[PDB]
Amino acid sequence: YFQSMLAAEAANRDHVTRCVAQTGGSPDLVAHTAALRLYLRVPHFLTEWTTDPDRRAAVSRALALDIVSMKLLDDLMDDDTGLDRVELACVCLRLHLRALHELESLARDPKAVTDILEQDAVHLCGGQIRTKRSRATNLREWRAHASTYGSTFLGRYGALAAACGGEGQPADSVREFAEAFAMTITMADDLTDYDRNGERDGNLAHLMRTGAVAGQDVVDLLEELRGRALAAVAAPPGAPGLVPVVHLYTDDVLVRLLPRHL
Amino acid sequence: YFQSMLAAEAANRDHVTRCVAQTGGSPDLVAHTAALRLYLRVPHFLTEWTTDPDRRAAVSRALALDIVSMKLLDDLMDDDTGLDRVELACVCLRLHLRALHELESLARDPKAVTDILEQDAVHLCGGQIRTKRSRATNLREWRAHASTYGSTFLGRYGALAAACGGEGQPADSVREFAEAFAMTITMADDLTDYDRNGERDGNLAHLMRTGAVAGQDVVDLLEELRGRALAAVAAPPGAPGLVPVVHLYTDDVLVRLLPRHL
Repeated sequence: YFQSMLAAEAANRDHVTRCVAQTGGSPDLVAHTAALRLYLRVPHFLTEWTTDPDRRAAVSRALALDIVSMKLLDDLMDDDTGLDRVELACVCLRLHLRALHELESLARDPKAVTDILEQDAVHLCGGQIRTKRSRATNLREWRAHASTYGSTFLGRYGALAAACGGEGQPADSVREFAEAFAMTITMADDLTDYDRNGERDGNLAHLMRTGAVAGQDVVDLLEELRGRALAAVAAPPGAPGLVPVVHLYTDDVLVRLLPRHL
Repeated sequence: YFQSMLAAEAANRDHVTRCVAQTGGSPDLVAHTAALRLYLRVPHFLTEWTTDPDRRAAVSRALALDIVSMKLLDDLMDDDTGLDRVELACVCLRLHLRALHELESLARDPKAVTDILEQDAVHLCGGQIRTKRSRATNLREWRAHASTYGSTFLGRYGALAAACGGEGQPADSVREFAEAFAMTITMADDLTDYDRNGERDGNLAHLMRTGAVAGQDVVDLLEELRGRALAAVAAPPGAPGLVPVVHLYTDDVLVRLLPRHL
């Protein structure tokens, strides 16, 4: 297995850069995206409940298209990227439309896509604006912040995976998994991002340094998330394949990232 | 009539700012959007072939949502706006999703929306990237540039208006009208933009100043576009209401803008 997830990570990486390029992506931008490993890979975990190998691989790639799309729109707003402003926007919009197209023809009911995508957009976009306006000060906040720009974000994709992915999928469980996993990745981020490229206002690693957030509680949260996740992959039929993955990621924060800010 | 188009411009301005705000738009951003008059108004012209007053008003507002959406994504890339980076992106994405939702429930066949939206995206996004990479040098170019980032852009919306707008619409004519009108607005732009906020590389007003573009030809192009437009509103059944509008806009470039760079 810890292979096939690289196999997908690879296919999707192709399909995406294929697009990025044929729309006018420059060497730098195709490079940039080709290197967005986690993004390219997550669509795999979300489609895990899909039995047909082809549909599964079709949705998997379709979702990567949109996840990278959003990722570029993000670089457009942080603007640190140093990448070209124009390319970013156009390629972003291009990938997005293609994803919409693809996801929509994979889904049993075409309406479902825009439904899922709209049905809580207000929360995710607002959630994201607030997150950066009133930067958080203690784990109770940071958490509620990350539970929108992170959980609700990937959560939607999971919801999509279930609808496009083919009849007989435990809709809620996929979503639940997505949300837990998403937040675990979020924290994983902030801890890499405090060191790797000095960031600090409302950043979980700082709130730990500043003694505003309890090491024991970060760990508690982490594990509570591993709980939520593992639980969902367990709901019937279930995704036994994702169990190693859950532990893999969560374990990684504990083992390699948490030690630094403790 | 030259009333009702302000009546719509008004309704749409509401619906849009209503959204901008309830998603966390700041005073400045709601202000900014509230002021995007032409954008807010164009959806009116495109829905002119729709007979039912309510559907017409529903599609009209739905299209405004996405036109402003793209407009914000544009400010995000030029980044001159001086507006907040984050808000822009989130609000942008928010409006966009809402538009997708709305347009999709108005359309007879839900697939049609993403179809229209995808079916040539490659051309529009690439077209737009190129446009700014190899900035044009003579009317023959500027034109072909503006015929993507401008004509194909609004063209799609017109295509949408026809599909969402309700059975019995001259699909092609709406689109044709849109494209002509779009390019007439484009030139209208570049000429305002050379003076108003000193812009100059690949800008039609400059290519005129630099004697690289013939005054007589700009005028010829202009009028050829009024031709293409008027022709389309004339195809059966036809939009007699748009005839005054066509002339109004095109006339305006001749009368007030062209005199400066001649």
